[PDB]
Amino acid sequence: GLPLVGRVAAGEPLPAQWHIEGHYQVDPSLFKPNADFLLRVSGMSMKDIGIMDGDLLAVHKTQDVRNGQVVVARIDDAVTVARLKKQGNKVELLPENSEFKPIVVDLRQQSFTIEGLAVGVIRN
Amino acid sequence: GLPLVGRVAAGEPLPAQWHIEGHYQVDPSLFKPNADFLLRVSGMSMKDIGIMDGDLLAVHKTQDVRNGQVVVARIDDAVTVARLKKQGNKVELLPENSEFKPIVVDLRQQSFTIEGLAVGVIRN
Repeated sequence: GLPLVGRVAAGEPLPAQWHIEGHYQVDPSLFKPNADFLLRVSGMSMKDIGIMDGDLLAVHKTQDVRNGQVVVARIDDAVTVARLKKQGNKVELLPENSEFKPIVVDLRQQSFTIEGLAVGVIRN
Repeated sequence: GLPLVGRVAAGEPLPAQWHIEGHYQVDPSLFKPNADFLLRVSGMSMKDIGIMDGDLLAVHKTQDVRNGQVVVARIDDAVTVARLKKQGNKVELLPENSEFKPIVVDLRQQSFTIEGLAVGVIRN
């Protein structure tokens, strides 16, 4: 149905090499854009918009996203989910939780890859 | 497929004549116990546990749910979702948001229906 391929950090980016863990029979269409894969969230950085550690994050595999959206970003194979805010060569990955702080990423100091766009949560 | 039968208030119990509004292709087996139907959440009373306004709440239909669990209950024909705590003929419906107050129900005073157990969330 829809494949689970690993985790993503809702806090300090954790490293991870994704591979199919399981399959959830869920109409990928329920999400807009359609959901391509799932990631087990780990952390409470995004708890204010309802994303909880342990939740499955539905993601649409894309490479272009606009500010204010919420994406799954990888840095040195360390993945994290947060609200984007690119400006010049600097990229801010903002959280949804007061106890946490943003995470600036310099495009000319390190490699930055957008893994996808957050299009919905699943919690069972 | 999973049937959406209407709204549920994550706050003050709201009036709702449940009726099959749609079907979501989502294995009922993904939740434990199996989900029998969905509800549209309305309000922020259960925000502290990730249940946000607009969220689809999975529900297993049963009358017998125990203290501490999140239930879907009906009072004066209006439905709500909250944490359960029943002692004798006094039932408390607790929220998950400091901004809201708990609801008290005296079983000698009125009819009290437990629609089902909340067992999941889908956000799309």
